[PDB]
Amino acid sequence: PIERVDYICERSVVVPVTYIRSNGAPAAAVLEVEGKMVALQWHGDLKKYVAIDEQDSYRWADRGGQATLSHLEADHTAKEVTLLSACRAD
Amino acid sequence: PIERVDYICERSVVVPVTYIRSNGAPAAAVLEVEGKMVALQWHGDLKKYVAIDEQDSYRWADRGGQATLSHLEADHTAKEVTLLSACRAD
Amino acid sequence: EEQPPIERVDYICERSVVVPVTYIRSNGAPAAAVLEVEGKMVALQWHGDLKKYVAIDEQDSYRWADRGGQATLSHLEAEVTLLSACRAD
Amino acid sequence: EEQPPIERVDYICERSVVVPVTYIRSNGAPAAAVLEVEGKMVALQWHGDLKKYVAIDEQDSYRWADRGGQATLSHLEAEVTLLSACRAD
Repeated sequence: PIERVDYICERSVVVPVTYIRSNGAPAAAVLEVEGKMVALQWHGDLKKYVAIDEQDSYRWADRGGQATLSHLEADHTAKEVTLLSACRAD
Repeated sequence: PIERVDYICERSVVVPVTYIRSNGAPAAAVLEVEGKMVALQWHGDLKKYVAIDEQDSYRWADRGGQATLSHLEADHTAKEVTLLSACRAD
Repeated sequence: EEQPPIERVDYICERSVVVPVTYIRSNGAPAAAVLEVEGKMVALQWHGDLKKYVAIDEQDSYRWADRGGQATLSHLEAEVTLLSACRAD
Repeated sequence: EEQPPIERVDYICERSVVVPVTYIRSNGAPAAAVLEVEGKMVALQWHGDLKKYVAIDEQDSYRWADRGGQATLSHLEAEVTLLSACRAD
């Protein structure tokens, strides 16, 4: 139910991740990115994790061994920005 | 079920924590300490969290608003060392 | 004994990213900067002709420029702007 | 233009704690060190009489000494050893 995975991304950036699963499904992920501890909740309909802090809305997708960090700024006019697109589990 | 709490400890050390609960009980905690991401599992009998990595066995107790970071070295002769004893939720 | 001026500055950037910086000056001129960015300690040397700091490691070539309190973090594999709205706190 | 030598050294300590260090030297002598410890960027000035580095912030007074490849991180509120088994990797 708790798993530590390190990802190596573009520019050799290392993203440490903790995954928390519950009863056969993803539940939460905790990341350390951009100097922050980022807690995210699994959204099954979106097939990705979304930050619990709506004012600092990182998203994390780990799919088929490739993971992506993105972020949506708080203002409703903002568009989602991809921050790391070449992360792979070490 | 997912909560971010920052602790301020001795020497003004800041320990970021994510708590993960499941069905009314503690389940996991993720800490950033000593430059590491540390994932810990709740042990109800011990009333504390214990690192999932037996080779780097941090322990975390958050009790009555006071939290304590300790660590047990891998060798069986080691004794538990208290690393931070004056942590309080910010 | 020599005491090059050492200054800590924290920058707050877009997404409220905090970039801690130590500046080390020597005899009235910039000399070095140390940043914590993307989970890394990055040491940089001042390049006066370029008017910016360049990572000492050519294999991980961050650049850092501060002009009028606004700073930019960029990176060159072999230049991409990583943070463009850093402001001295 | 002046180029004080800049060196990155990583120390591996007890509990496998990694302390990243940047050393900045000036004209053949130690001058400054920048550490990342306990989640902080800590800038320190060399004190030749004490043969160690002392934090520039007196309110958070870390000290760092490296002698023969073995280093100690300590701290003085107003001295506690925090890491005593650091070794240059």
